[PDB]
Amino acid sequence: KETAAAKFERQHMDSSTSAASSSNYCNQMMKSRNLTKDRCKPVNTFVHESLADVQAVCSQKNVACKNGQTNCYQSYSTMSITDCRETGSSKYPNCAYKTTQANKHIIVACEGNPYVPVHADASV
Repeated sequence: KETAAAKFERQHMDSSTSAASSSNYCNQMMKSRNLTKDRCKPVNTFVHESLADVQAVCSQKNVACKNGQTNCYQSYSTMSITDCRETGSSKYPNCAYKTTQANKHIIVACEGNPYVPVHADASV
């Protein structure tokens, strides 16, 4: 089994690129990060910042999570991110995604020791 921290890293970290400069970015990333196995993950965000920068959010602005829990944090600064969302033409195993690059504040849920991100709770 994958640890919560490791899963967050695989699903949401992409520090190798400063931004998604192609419409095929999501199709490639969703496939390579294994998010289209057995089924197409409907929505998923990738953050283009260092892992250290994202982990640091766990000690930044404490905010409520969508579910009401209180272990969520909002990044003080905006970050380069790419949102991936299935398109109408998407049909597993032939998943299709729209790539939307943007700069926004990320919101993550943190847990453990070390206290690190374990869930992506949107972005502002």
